[PDB]
Amino acid sequence: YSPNTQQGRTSIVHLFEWRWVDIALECERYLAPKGFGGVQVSPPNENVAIYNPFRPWWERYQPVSYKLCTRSGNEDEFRNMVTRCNNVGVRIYVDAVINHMCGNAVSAGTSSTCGSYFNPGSRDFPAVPYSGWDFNDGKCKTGSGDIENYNDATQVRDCRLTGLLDLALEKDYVRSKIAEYMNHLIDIGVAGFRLDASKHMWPGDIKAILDKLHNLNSNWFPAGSKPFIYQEVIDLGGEPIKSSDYFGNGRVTEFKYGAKLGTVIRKWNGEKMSYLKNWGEGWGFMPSDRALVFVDNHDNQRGHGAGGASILTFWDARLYKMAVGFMLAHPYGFTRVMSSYRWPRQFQNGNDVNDWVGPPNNNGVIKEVTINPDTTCGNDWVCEHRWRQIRNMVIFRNVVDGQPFTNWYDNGSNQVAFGRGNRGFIVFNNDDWSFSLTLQTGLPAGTYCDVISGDKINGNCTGIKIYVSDDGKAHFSISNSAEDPFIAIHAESKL
Ligand SMILES: OC[C@H]1O[C@H](O[C@H]2[C@H](O)[C@@H](O)[C@@H](O[C@H]3[C@H](O)[C@@H](O)[C@@H](O[C@H]4[C@H](O)[C@@H](O)[C@H](O)O[C@@H]4CO)O[C@@H]3CO)O[C@@H]2CO)[C@H](O)[C@@H](O)[C@@H]1O
Ligand SMILES: OC[C@H]1O[C@H](O[C@H]2[C@H](O)[C@@H](O)[C@H](O[C@H]3[C@H](O)[C@@H](O)[C@H](O)O[C@@H]3CO)O[C@@H]2CO)[C@H](O)[C@@H](O)[C@@H]1O
Ligand SMILES: OC[C@H]1O[C@H](O)[C@H](O)[C@@H](O)[C@@H]1O
Ligand SMILES: *C(=O)[C@@H]1CCC(=O)N1
Ligand SMILES: [Ca+2]
Ligand SMILES: [Cl-]
Repeated sequence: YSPNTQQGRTSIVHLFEWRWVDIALECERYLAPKGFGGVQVSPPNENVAIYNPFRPWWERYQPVSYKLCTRSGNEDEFRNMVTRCNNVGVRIYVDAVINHMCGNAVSAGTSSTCGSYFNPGSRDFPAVPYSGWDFNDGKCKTGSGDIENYNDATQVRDCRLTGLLDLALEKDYVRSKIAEYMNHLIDIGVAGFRLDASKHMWPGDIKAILDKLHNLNSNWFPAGSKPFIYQEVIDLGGEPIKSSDYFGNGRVTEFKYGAKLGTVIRKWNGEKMSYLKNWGEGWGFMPSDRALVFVDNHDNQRGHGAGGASILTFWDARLYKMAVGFMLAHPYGFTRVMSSYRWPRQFQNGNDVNDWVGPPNNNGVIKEVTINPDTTCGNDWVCEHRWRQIRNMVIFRNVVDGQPFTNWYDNGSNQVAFGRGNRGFIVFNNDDWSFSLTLQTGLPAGTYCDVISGDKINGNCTGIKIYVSDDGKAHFSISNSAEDPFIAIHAESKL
């Protein structure tokens, strides 16, 4: 349940589709000094090379083998990345796709990221190796062999998720091959795993697989360290399978979080920020110590999975920064920040027909992440983690770590504020009029740099300044027209 991040680091960033060499560099030049706790990488195992559409992002969720050979790099580069990141105190979490192999209708051949041969029709994946009796063909009871009804917990676990060849996780052999892959990653130095499609696996089979895992690499982690486990389970209520069914194995993705936040911030369905004062379990969310929270993830930012129209993304930058800001400032759950790439989003009727488009590339070769002089990224990498408003809130969360949610204020609409003990205070204005009031910050007297509009550098603030009096009060003024209608100050942004 523990992140195993370096003491004082409270967030991980999803460097979606980034190359191992770019992540290695990013850890050293940026994540370490900016206090990021770790990085969730895209599946590092060999996958199907899909040509139609052309190299979609989702081809990485169709395993061919467990060789660490993908468009992100080979094993040497993978090991290089993990070592360089651990050496500067930044952890690596692997997106483990262990519920299945490839689409059952994909053509046989060597169209894979490492050239391994595979035959879906004959359930043949010699590079692992897996054969027909390593899949749930005989176990699934649906007419199509695919998952057709989510109200039936059994088919959800024994049948094919959109046709993906379902592994027989009950078999000790399959469990062992998977554990072999995971231990390979653990011994290399990875601190944990995002268990992909966990809802589709029996909690008892997952447990069995974890039983075979090693302790974390003792060169970097203390003896007896168990790998961090967060299972992807989309549970918005209404279905028989509940997130709580996986608490025994580790943490669980809380998809209700971003869905709710998104509609509050958009002020949809009669909601407003003032309702957020009992945010967390007060809203029906799982226990804070089991929740892996986020505003958006790689699936719902592009209409996949379960997001809905309220999900906020870099596309809605202004409201997105506010949402991520609120999350990072609130004590509930363990926070994951999304880092995406841009694609030609083109809505037709209700759907983005370019939701398949993979990462920036030149004929299949992923483009490197260029860093512009102003520290933003080029080559279409959005790099939300480098946006000042988000990067500074990541540090904000580190600074107030452990402090209690306190000093809440609200105007009964969309102008709220709250503090974290005596270490941080944040103010939001999401009403269509000006927010100007003197508030109790619970902070020691002094001059603080607003970390949203600017930074603190060698004695001065580059943005807005807030003055806290001897009684902890400070005046705040946020126009409903402000570029970023929220302000944040903390112990370490103080002059
Ligand atoms: O030897 C040539 C073949 O090599 C590869 O075969 C591998 C299988 O694909 C893979 O599943 C695994 O096989 C083990 C079974 O998964 C495991 O359940 C058990 O099998 C039992 C079986 O359940 C039982 O009914 C049977 O009668 O006895 C088995 C034990 O002998 O152990 C299996 C063997 O370890 O490993 C296989 C060998 O690597 C290729 O996939 C295949 O195409 C080749 O023909
Ligand atoms: O609780 C008693 C009843 O349990 C049994 O129902 C079982 C199914 O038989 C069993 O297959 C299923 O659990 C397994 C998956 O089927 C399996 O392949 C995999 O290894 O993990 C699952 C659990 O880890 O679960 C149901 C419910 O327990 C049994 O069939 C009934 O007769 C018993 O009365
Ligand atoms: O590229 C970085 C920039 O991206 C978006 O425009 C954000 O809204 C802005 O705050 C950020 O500085
Ligand atoms: C938590 O993420 C890990 C897996 C469960 C445990 O004890 N540690
Ligand atoms: Ca399954
Ligand atoms: Cl996820």
